[PDB]
Amino acid sequence: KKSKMIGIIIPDLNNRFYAQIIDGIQEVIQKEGYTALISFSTNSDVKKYQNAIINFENNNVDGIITSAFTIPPNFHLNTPLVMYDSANINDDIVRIVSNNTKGGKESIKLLSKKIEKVLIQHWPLSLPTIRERIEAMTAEASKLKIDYLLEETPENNPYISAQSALNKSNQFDAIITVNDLYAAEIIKEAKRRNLKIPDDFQLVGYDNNILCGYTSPTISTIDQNPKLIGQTAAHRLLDLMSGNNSTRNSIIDVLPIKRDSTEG
Amino acid sequence: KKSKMIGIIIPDLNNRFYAQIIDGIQEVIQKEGYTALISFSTNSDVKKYQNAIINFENNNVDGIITSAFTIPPNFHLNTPLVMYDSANINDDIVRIVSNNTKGGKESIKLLSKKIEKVLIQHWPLSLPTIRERIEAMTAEASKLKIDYLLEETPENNPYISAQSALNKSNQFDAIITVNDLYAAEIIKEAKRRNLKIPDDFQLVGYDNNILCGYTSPTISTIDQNPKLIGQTAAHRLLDLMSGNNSTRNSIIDVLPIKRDSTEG
Repeated sequence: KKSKMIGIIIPDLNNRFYAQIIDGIQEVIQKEGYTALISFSTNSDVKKYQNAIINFENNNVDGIITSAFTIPPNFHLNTPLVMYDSANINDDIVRIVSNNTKGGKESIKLLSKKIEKVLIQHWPLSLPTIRERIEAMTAEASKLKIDYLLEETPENNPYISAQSALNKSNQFDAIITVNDLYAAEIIKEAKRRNLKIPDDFQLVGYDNNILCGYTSPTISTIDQNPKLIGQTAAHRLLDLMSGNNSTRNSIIDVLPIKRDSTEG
Repeated sequence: KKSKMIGIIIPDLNNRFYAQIIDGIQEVIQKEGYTALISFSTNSDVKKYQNAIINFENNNVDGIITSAFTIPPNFHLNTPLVMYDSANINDDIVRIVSNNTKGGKESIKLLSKKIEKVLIQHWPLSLPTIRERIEAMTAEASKLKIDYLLEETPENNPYISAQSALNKSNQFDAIITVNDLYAAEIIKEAKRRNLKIPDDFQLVGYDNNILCGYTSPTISTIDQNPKLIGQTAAHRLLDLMSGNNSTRNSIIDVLPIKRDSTEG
């Protein structure tokens, strides 16, 4: 019956965000005698996700924890499953949802009351979690009468994104970008151009990656609580494996952290 | 019968070192249809390593890849095994050995010719790989007539190590510490005390973490190519699983990287 194995799918192993989610998962499941059977994805192909899930089932895992992907019409499995890094989707799958809406709202709230124009660089809005974040940003910006420009940026090139940001920086009072690595690249390019942050413009990133406290200026950001996302995914999975049929989503809080990139 | 599962033991996936080692391992084994069964260690208890190994065997894994630990007198295993993050030990266990000797030697060579006294912070020499690194450092320092002070430092406290380093920095021309995170903490503490690097003293880290290129100054360091360490561990394991009984170790080259923290 039970294998005491939990299947886990992780998309980006080198991102400390996913590293911390896995750390949260293992902390909870290993205490209960489970061992993680982990599959690393090469890309976000839904078919590959389904295939990974099928292989987990062939190995008789007792439960599965996977990063989110759009549920296809033919989706099917007979193993308890929890989806993390998900948007607040009200379907039959238990999802661990970071409060992306609060994240976006708080990103705008980190800006000075004197900010009149902000450049918002973002990943494709086709990504549900990003759409939630950006829609909340434009809503709060509108509430505060802060003009903005949305700019979709590449998903794997912080350098190019930083050039685009600096090229138009004199048109903005602040810049909000996709994550802290992208913010770090913006800081590096600003220095190449002899521009100062926050003097010439305020800067806000996302994640609260360890990098934030080591740059100059330090980076203002939003902490996504990845460890808690992981721990919660594990607890919710254990509940499903214990006969709890609830499909309610767990909403994980996000925390705004003010550093020198906004405060000076 | 084969399970097409490979047991892997690692502390976690946060640091670049372990995340990249796993990246290297998974890249090679998934290509061959294997799935990683990963046990995360909470400490360096040899007994816990042995128990983790027994659990993998009870799960019929086809091979095991683990971080290094001192082999106890009663060590016994009937499953192919490869140890990474190992010193160059000539026993019957296949080990993937980073060239710690070269790493230590090149760390001293990163210092400017003007450097006369260096503070060398290191983890306990009871750790074989660190002993190899430090012994190479003192050998090269002696060759170049550079005076030095060896200071054992905490393994889980970059902050405390940074305070110790700065409290006596006035007595040194350069400081070499355990890794780039520790180096970053030193740069941060140096800023708190209105001291500049390399101005007041040069600095060298280890690991070539992503943050090296985003700090001010950028950090000179040693890249031990963890992805290659992982890929090699997987290749050697597949060889053992193929009847190749050689127990010779694989030595992996390192690459010193000069950045602004050692610019004279």
